[PDB]
Amino acid sequence: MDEISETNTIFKLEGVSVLSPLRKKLDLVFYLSNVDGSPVITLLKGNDRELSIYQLNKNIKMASFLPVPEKPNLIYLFMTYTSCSEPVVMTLNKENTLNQFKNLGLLDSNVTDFEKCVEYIRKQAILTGFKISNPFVNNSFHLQCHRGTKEGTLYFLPDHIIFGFKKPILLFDASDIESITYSSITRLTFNASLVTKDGEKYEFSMTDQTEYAKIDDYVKRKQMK
Repeated sequence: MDEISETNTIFKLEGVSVLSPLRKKLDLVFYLSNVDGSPVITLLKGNDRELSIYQLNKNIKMASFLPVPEKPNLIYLFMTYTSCSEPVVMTLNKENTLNQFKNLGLLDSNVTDFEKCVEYIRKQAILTGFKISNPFVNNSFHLQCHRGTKEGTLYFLPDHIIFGFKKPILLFDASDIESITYSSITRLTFNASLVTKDGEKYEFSMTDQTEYAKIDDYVKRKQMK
């Protein structure tokens, strides 16, 4: 059916490191389908299509750049879609991206700031009919905490909470959080438990106490509305 070419690709980022919904180095391609002339995002090894999303305006539900904690030379692009099914998580290497974009004549060309790469991709998101938030730019916040025995990072976006990235990744809409309640107050940490309107309950443990301030305001504001 579809053929990806130099003449129909909007842009291609080589060798991104995908975590989910599978762990493999792949290529990110935005292109206009020859089949019906509409935008398609796809991930490829060589020329095997590992994953494709279509009608981006309908099917990308949310997309965002999140920081890789402790690793500023990297960033995550995170996306939730119903393709034609877990979230997509990619790690892009900031300097390697800047390079690719330069060799592709997209950046001019001793520009150093990776944020320009981000801006470009976000602009493509727009032409291509969806959007990507970028809420952590140098407020939203994240923190390390545990789910059961395994560490993870919990992200407070403006309209979502993401806990990842070991299986399963979890995504919540602020709308669906009925309440957050605080338990297990030790001398150093405390615990937070979310309950989804749809009954379900999640427990995040060893949140360091210096985080409470933030997590409160967030839950204050989100409930005052």
